[PDB]
Amino acid sequence: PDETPMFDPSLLKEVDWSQNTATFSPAISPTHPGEGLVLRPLCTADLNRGFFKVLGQLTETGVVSPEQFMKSFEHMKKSGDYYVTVVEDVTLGQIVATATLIIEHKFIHSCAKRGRVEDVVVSDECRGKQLGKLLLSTLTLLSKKLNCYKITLECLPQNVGFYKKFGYTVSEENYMCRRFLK
Amino acid sequence: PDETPMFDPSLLKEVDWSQNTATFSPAISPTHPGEGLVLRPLCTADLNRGFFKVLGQLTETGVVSPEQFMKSFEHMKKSGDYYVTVVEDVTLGQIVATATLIIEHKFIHSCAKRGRVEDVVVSDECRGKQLGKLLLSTLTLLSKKLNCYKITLECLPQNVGFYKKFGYTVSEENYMCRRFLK
Repeated sequence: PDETPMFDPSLLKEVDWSQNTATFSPAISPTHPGEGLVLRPLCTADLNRGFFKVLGQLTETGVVSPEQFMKSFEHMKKSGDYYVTVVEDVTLGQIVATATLIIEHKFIHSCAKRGRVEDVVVSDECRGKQLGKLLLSTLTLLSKKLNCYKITLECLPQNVGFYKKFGYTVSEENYMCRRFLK
Repeated sequence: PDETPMFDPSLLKEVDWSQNTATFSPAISPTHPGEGLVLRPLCTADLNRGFFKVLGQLTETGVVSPEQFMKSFEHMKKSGDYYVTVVEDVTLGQIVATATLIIEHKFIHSCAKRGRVEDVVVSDECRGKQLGKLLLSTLTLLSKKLNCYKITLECLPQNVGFYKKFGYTVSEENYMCRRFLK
């Protein structure tokens, strides 16, 4: 378990924030998430930084073993297709938000990449920090930078408005789903 | 460009075909797709068995390079996460249908895998040969055996009756989208 990021952190700091289409108030950015905050890729030491306690808020996982974490991490890391991003409160040394960008590869559209935004969560006692908006914008604009032809996500109809702020529109296509688990 | 399949063909035959819920008249299978038809992993040779001709029936496939193709294929094969499956018409040597199962890795649900179905297309002269149904049942069931806790896809509302066949249900969730290319 080390500090080695999943992707090159230059990728985040080189994102053109002028291209952000959402209302920030106060105006924050990836470079300046807020007092005592760092927006960065996930690394292996984040295991001990309450990363699962932030994910698990969204949905109760089972005890993921350290070994299991590093395998998942490494496969994701050297795929080049996962951009698991985290906000750290440095003053407490804990993770306080996370969101994932997945690059999918296709053959259609000149062998193009499309993005998927997955697993956007912000810690319960850490609302009003705009880290949801912040991660969404960052991750959205990160996919453009990675030259995705498009980027998609699922949301509840109630938050359908929250996402229009990032350039997203409601597709006429339905999301369809089959559970094997439960 | 050679016959090297993207994943193990074994994976296809080991799909528990007794678990298919969809109707087939006549009863066709991963082993018996029809007279003169084989169901297999994509391989690089497929380039000139008109793979891109079929995909062209799904969506614009700009000037695609044999090399840009070969590279993309390799990355998908190297990940172990891409299951681009095709039907060759072994007699006429052409691909006549494709669909892809992408395996997606999580940290949630005890570092679970979920699957997506993408890029389902049947050549415009393979109607009545039941290939849509077959591909969609095969990968849905392949995802089960690969241990996906769920599998999902996106379709027009009018295509809904079709995917229910394999026990997909419409989600309560909006599918939202940003296009970068136009």
